[PDB]
Amino acid sequence: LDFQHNNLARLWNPGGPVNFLKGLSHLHILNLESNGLDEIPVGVFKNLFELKSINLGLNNLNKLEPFIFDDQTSLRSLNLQKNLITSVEKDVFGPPFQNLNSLDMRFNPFDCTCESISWFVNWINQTHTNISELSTHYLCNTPHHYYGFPLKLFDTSSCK
RNA sequence: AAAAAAAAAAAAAAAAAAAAAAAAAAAAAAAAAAAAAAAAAUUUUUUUUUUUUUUUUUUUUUUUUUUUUUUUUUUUUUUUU
Repeated sequence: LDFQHNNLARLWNPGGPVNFLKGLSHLHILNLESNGLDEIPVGVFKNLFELKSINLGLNNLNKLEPFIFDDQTSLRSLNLQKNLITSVEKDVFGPPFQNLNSLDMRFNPFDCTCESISWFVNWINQTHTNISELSTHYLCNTPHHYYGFPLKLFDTSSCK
């Protein structure tokens, strides 16, 4: 399934959210790149056990609802590049990161803070997932002290 | 039955000024590409024309030695016409 350039922004709170992807057991790869998505409603990735790849790049996603990815235990490649993601919380990207093979969320305004990327930095340091251009296109945007700094070059020993 | 003033809801149509977006086209600025082309700085091949060194074949010329003939001017001596 591909939904590139289809402006699904407003389709996902007024008038009742659309419960798309209902019972798509055999769905392999879902692609909603550059659809202007702004907010992900809860309970939309359920029952997608056999899903393999997710591509949600070229969008504006900052509100990462907890437990959005629960049945995505078979995810092989997560694409979130060129988005507005600020924090990477464990409860959102946990199950998809259990057996992920490749990851791509470059060109994002990352927040180099203990509340945002500590879990992400620890996972990156403790995984073998293929992340292209990890040291180049993963610079943080805030605060000023950590602005323009590599994501991997962040010490999490002072926050736990 | 009908017409009107203040107070309250409003549904539809015709227009507009804004905000959040999204495809499409057209402009530029950077990373690459495939090429038909262009030089320049390092190797060397083939061919033509010519220089120098060296080894030898043919022809010609000079000199020295040896030798065979056509001519010889001499004959010391020998028998004589």
